[PDB]
Formats: sequence, C-alpha cells, structure tokens
Amino acid sequence: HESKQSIMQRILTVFVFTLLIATVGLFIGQFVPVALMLPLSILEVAMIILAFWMRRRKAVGYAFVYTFAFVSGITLFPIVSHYASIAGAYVVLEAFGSTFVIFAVLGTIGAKMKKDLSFLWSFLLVAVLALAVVGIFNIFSPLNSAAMMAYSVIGTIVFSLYILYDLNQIKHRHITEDLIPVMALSLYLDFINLFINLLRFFGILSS
Ligand SMILES: [Ca+2]
Ligand SMILES: [Cl-]
Ligand SMILES: [Cl-]
Ligand SMILES: [Cl-]
Repeated sequence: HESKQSIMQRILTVFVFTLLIATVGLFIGQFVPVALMLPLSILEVAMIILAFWMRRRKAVGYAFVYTFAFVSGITLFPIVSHYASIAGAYVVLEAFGSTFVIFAVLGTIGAKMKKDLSFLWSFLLVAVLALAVVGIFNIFSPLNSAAMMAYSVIGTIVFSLYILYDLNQIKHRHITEDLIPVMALSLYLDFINLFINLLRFFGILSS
C-alpha cells in the first residue's frame, strides 16, 4: 500500500531520470547537421504548447515519458547552441544553475506548504496559452530583444509558479501510481520551459 510520501518520491525519481535522459539527448543533438535543425522560434514555442497539451488527466506510460525526454532533449540543442553563440557557452551553465535552485526551492515550498493552491489552475492555464500565442506571433513577426526579454521574464514567472503549484497539487490531490509518469512529465516540462526562458533572458542580456 503506497503512501503520499512514496508516490511523491517515485514521481521525483522519474523526474530526475527525465532530466538525465534529456541531457543525453542534448549531447546527441550536437551532431545533427545545421540543415536538419528546426527554426529557433518554432522549437521554443513548441515546448510551451507541449507543456499545455501534456497536462491532461490521462495516464501515460513510462515508455512515452522517457522517450519524450530523449527526443525533446535532442531538439533543444539548436536553442542552447544559439544563445551560447551570442553570449558565450557559460550562459548555458548560468541558465541551468538558476533553473535548478528555483525548481529545488519552489518545489520544496509547494510540496511542504499547508495552503491548497488548487485555485490557480485556471489562471495558470490561461497564462501558458498566452505565452503560446506570443510564441506563435514571434514566428511570423519576430519580436525585438527588449520585447523578447520581457517575454522571458513573464515566462519565468509563469513556470516558476507552475513548479510551486505542481508539487503542491501532488501533495493535496489524489494521485495514484498509474498517474506517476504524467505527473513527472509535467515537472519535466516545467523545468525545460523555465530553462528555455532563463537561457533566452540571460543570453539576450549578455549579447
Ligand atoms: Ca504497487
Ligand atoms: Cl499517507
Ligand atoms: Cl502511453
Ligand atoms: Cl496508488
């Protein structure tokens, strides 16, 4: 018989694994020819849209989640290589480091706080959809550095709040063991989208 503790620890374990796998994918992605990479603007907004689309009460399997992490990791190399090329490779470390402790702190607080943050669900959905709209607009009408930085700050706030909210709902809601991959998948999409926002922000800022 599972407890709230074990289910949490299992979700977090799968989440850590999605990061490790994605990192392997990222490493592999450096070998993809330039002529076979998707446009930066397309890849960036794609992760936002997926973050929304994967957020369903549908039990997905470990196979999907782990394969998703591997393939998405590969496709995020053009994003990493771009902002590294305009601000130095060190900004990737900066972005990752900043994403890590934000997730670690906000994740812990959300998972430990007594307040039920369930009321944020609709607000957060609208916000992510709003980021998707701007992300799509960017494809056909490229925003400047100033606007893109403002976009990154909003995106940072939205996904930071989602991390707090997600860990909070894992504690408060009724999560069964068949929901473990989809809960971890959301945490993974939180991390990556927060990482992309910070990478873009600090990359543009140091350019
Ligand atoms: Ca069991
Ligand atoms: Cl319990
Ligand atoms: Cl599935
Ligand atoms: Cl269960």
